[PDB]
Amino acid sequence: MKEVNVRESSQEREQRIQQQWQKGNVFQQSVQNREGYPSFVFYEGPPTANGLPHVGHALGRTIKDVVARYKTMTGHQVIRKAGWDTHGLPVELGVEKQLGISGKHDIEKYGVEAFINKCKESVFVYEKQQRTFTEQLGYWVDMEDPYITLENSYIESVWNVLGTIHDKGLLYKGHRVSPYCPSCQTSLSSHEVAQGYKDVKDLTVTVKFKVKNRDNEYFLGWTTTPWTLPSNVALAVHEEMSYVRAEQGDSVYIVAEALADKVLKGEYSVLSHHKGNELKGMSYEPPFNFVKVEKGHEVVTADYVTDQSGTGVVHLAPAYGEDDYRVVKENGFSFVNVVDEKGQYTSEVPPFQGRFVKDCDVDIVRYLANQDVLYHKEKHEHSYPFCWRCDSPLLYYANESWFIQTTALKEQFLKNNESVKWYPDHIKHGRFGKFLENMVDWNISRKRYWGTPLNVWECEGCQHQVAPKSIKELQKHASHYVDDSIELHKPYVDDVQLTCPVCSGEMKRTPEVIDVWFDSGSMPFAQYHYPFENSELFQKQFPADVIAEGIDQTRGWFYSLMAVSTLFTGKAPYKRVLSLGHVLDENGQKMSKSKGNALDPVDLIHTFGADALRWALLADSAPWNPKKFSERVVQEAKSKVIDTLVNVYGFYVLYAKLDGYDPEQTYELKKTKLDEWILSRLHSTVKRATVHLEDYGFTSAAREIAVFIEELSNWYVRRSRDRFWSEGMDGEKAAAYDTLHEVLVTLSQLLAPFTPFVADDVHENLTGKSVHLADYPACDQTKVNEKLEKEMAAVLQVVELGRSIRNTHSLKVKQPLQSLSLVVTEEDVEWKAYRDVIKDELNVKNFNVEQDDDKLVSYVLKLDFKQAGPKFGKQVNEVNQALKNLSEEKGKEFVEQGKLSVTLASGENLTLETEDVLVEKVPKEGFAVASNGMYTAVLDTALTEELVQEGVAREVIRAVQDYRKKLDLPVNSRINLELSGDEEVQKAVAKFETLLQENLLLHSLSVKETIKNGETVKVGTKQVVLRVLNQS
Ligand SMILES: CC[C@H](C)[C@H](N)C(=O)NS(=O)(=O)NC[C@H]1O[C@@H](n2cnc3c(N)ncnc32)[C@H](O)[C@@H]1O
Ligand SMILES: [Zn+2]
Ligand SMILES: [Zn+2]
Repeated sequence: MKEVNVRESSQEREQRIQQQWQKGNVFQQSVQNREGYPSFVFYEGPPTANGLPHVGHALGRTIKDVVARYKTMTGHQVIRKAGWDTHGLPVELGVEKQLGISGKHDIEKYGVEAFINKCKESVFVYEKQQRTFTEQLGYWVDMEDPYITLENSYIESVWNVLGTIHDKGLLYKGHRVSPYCPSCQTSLSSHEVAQGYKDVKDLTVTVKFKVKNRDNEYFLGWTTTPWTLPSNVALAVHEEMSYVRAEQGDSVYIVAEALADKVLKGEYSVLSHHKGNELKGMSYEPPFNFVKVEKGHEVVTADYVTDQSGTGVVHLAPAYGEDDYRVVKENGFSFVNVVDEKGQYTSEVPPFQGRFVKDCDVDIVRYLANQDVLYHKEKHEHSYPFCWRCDSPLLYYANESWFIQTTALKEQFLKNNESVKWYPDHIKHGRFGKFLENMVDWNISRKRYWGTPLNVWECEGCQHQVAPKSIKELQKHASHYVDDSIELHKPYVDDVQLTCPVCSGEMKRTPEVIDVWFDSGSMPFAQYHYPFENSELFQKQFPADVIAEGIDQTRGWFYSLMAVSTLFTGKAPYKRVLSLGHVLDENGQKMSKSKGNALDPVDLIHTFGADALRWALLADSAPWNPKKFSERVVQEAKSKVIDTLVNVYGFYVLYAKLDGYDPEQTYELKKTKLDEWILSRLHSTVKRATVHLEDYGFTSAAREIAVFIEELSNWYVRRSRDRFWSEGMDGEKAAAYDTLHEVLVTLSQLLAPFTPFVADDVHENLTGKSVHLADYPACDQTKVNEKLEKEMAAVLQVVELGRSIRNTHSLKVKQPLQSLSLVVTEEDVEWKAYRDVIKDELNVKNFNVEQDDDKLVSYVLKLDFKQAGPKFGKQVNEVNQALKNLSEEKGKEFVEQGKLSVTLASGENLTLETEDVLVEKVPKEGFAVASNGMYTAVLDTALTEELVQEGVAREVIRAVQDYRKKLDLPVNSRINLELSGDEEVQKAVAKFETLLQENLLLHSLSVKETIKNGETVKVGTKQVVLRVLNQS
């Protein structure tokens, strides 16, 4: 079974394991071997094929992989089909940059087909880069037969979904004020808008509107967007709000009563009161008269007008605000637009014609000053929407768009969300639920070229709508031949016309493509070409038991999945969501190619291994909140966890080969208490890690396993090395091999979801079988020993205290010390059974357990000046010296009694209060103390000549052993040793001759004054010459 561990880099090991997986079809087999087992349904969120993966993209892939691998080992069939997101602005803008073009006109000049072909080439390149990263990460997901949103079958399924929605009356065209990108030149959905808010500072202005058929009378109108003033059509007031005409100097101003003292400043006199109902119908003069409004420039009532802020009179521009649009339409007032598709001023506004409307703000203000209509200006700091792709400021623009009527099913939305288990829980009614509660209809139409065509044909004659669900329906309705090979993209589908079933007129397809989020949201149905194929497989693969993606999908794939599934089937498409916090750099800053702070995950995988990167991503911090990350954490994962497992595994393999241990052979076993302890810790770790994984606590399970690995290396193997080093297969050595074999097999199984490469290396070399075809190990409670674990933990605490004392007092563990005393308050731990271990680890001749420190401490008394200065006056220092002069028993007496007296030099006796004396408990001479509260270790640090000489003899023994290894001698060869050194070394060697002979297989030992051709070694601070003569 066991072959060998070799000097190989992490990359070489992982490449070898990957090749093993390829030759054996291990991923395929881990799916197929679970046929007939219960299903665990997993949906892969399709990464966008528009860029190179960064380290953040390794998080979800890792977590998904863990889940899938874990669910496979606990007896589920987990089908994993990969997907790529290939449409939309996320691809189009990058391709435009590659081509050095921008805007729809440039694309039309370039050619729609040529631009689309460029998009296809780009997405293919990025797909391959993503695929290589995914394979090197060890995330098993089928990328040889993935779903791709640009494939015809996927688009046909999307078309079927959209047509079914249209059948329900929930897909409609409407002229609405929608968020709009002036650069991308398209409307955007509400989730896209939610992804792009930034804090900005701009100007809100109060402007005078001359009342008509009056003189020196002006309405005070308010706006937060000065650039819409040329498009003014009306002024809005609340009908039940009280307004005032107030004289100020030569003029009269109309303003809300509650706001007049704020708007009017310096001097004013209120002449009359009017309700907003009365101000209705009064005409006025617009600040800009470039635009001609045939019906407008009046005052109207609107219930949303507030007296909390502004003036109570609100400028209304119907094309650039939803409320303005609704109110202007209700009163019959006319709709005017002064902005082109790029956000620039149209010809109807001459002075700024051809400039972005927002950038014209400042000039507008001065223009207002030159017409003498400005009244106030104020800075406004607020959240404003920016495009989630181009980063341009958005505009609210009247535009004809296609909507999915999500609001019609809002209740069902909420119901479906109520059935979903969210990790972390707060997303359910927080980030996600709050977005559901504020639902607006889904604007899906994009005036772009690369994407899923909106499959709605409209009759030029009577505007009847037909939405083909399939290529067959498209062919059926077409007025001309349509080949079976038709590609469902622009411009090919724009050359397909239909005959209107109503009037036989020409039906043309609406030109738009759909929002990319619809493509990804349709994957449960489109990944298997439902309902045209794989109906049984689709039924078995719906809904998902889990999905796991980043938190941004709360305004993304989580929403688009929920929306498409609710509109199409009414059902929730997933039962459970893992919403992952984004990975940041070590400073907490978001990683970007522009910033240059993005770590290359491929380089990290090459340097430290995918196992290390995954472990760092899982164990350094939880996946729910934003995660600081660094190369250092990957380094620490590799050195502390992965390397440790590899070293233990190689140790086992080497010595099992040398001693000819065969796990199939039945040996007589003499299991020690350390074997039992490590087995108990193993099965306890199995239990706790399983419990955490069942609740998707990856971090806690990883940390538990890491604790077990540290205990296995630093304590079990290190203290059991002699049993592997010894010669002859006694019961104790066989028990050691059996214990380590069980630990390695079960541990590699536990680690299989976390660190798949090294886990398979260990498991396959030890068992001949891949760990990823294995069952997750069960906890054997009969091997759990809670008492032994508790006692061993106490022993470890004592050992750490002893080491701390030795380090504080520069007493190297190679130097034996006389005693350790452990003061313990309770008989919790059977210390006797561990005496040897403790005496071994701290190198002490005696280990004594005491219930009190009476025999180990003394008391030293001093005076508290801050509490007793005035009482003793000039005698304070004399009293303090007398206190420092009392005997040990006097200090013990003060500690017991609390009352003390000091007899000063003059013979005067003085009484000391408890608060006057500062008490110090010191260790007895030669002793040093460390304490964790529960345990107090007192170490005898006093050195004798005998102790020092024993230390020198130990150093000589070690030097001789090292020299024997250096000269490559047989382990059974008895040697003639010649030793030269000063008299301290000679006396130490002579006194401990017996010990040297027990620890060295010496035929003769000669102490010589001078050694010819001898090796000079360092024994402590001394130099000693050694020489071997026979059997060298
Ligand atoms: C589910 C996929 C969506 C439909 C879409 N194609 C998309 O967002 N595609 S992506 O490639 O941009 N994102 C892939 C996954 O990585 C997450 N992610 C993106 N940026 C980070 C980051 N900085 N830190 C951690 N995770 C991050 C996404 O949420 C998605 O899960
Ligand atoms: Zn944009
Ligand atoms: Zn018609």
